[PDB]
Amino acid sequence: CEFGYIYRLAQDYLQCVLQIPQPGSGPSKTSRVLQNVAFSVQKEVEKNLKSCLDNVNVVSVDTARTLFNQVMEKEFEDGIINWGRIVTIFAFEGILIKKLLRQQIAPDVDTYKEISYFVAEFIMNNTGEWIRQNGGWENGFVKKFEPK
Ligand SMILES: *CCC(=O)N(c1ccc(O[C@@H]2CC[C@@H](N)C2)cc1)[C@@H](CC(C)(C)O)c1ccc(Cl)cc1
Repeated sequence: CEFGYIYRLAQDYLQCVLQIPQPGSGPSKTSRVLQNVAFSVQKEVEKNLKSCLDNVNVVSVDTARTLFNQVMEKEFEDGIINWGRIVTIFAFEGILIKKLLRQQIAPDVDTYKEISYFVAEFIMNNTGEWIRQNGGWENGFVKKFEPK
């Protein structure tokens, strides 16, 4: 269930940014902690990198996937993995969602689940083993970022 858990975190973050809460039992405790930390990092990246983010047009899910993979390959190229870098992946997906909502040439809600897929694929394939060895999401991420 490793991929599915990360896909659900990425989808919950996307629904948070788009302000489209899905009814039912709601997000898990990991998801709730992740949403505040990643949103804080997202607003900081948006502010600092506004000029260069504004020069790019996210016109399709293919462009979002390509930009996500190029930016995240560079973010992790030195071989270091830490929780802050993992929170930045979610923050970056939130930026791409916002730009896609503004500039997607043929708007399609069913294409938003493609973003949660390519975020989960990157996390699983590049950081999954480190995540497990550092406590997973409940004994690693939550313990580190939950309120004291
Ligand atoms: C001003 C930087 C820039 O041109 N790009 C960019 C690089 C990295 C980045 O975010 C990561 C995560 C937070 C930071 N630690 C760095 C955001 C923007 C562009 C990269 C290109 C030129 C494509 O390689 C860029 C611009 C706009 C978008 Cl939507 C994506 C990437």
